[PDB]
Amino acid sequence: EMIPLKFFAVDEVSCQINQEGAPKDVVEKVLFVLNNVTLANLNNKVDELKKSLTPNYFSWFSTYLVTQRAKTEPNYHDLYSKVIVAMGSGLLHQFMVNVTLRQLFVLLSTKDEQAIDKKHLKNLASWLGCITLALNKPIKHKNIAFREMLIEAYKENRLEIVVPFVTKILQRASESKIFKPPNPWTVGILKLLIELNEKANWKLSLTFEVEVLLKSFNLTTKSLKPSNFI
Repeated sequence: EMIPLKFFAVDEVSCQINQEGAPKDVVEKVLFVLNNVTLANLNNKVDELKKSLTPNYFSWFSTYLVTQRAKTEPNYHDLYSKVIVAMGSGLLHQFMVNVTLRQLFVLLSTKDEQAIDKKHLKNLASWLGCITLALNKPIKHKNIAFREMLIEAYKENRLEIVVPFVTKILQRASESKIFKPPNPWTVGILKLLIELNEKANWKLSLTFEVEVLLKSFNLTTKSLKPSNFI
């Protein structure tokens, strides 16, 4: 059972290259790379990956990496993001973001909050930030309207789902370059989170998530003024 998400939308990937499932020998080679890649051997490993993972397998690889690895292996987010960067394909990156958005959509749209694995949610949110904001690439307003999503979640009593999704994404702006405060978009979201902290009468763990986020930017609650949307 699902609920509508007014302020979250997934677009289709534009692609002229026919997509196929990877054959057993390609899967074997790809898994070998993923299981043995380190910061030290990254460049050579990506060279090896390119010989096997041709563009007709980009959708397969994105679905695989996001659903089988990124969703459950937060310690490898930085490394996997570096692999995607090294591959040098905009199309691959688009598929990676697309699958991530679709997976996030399913979780955020699940009506029963007890049926949402909170760690999977936080992992996918952090991963999204890793392959967008942390690479100085935006998350488009047409896909996620963050301020509207937060205000709607307040109205619909969904902050326990939406807040950690927002904070785990936004923390990835902390070393960005483009998206660190005083970036007004980033700061705007922080100001609304501070307002909600004051007004929502929410669970302690949400206060914790906001505190952790502010700290990542070397900011405190006292350093910002709350918005007044609520």
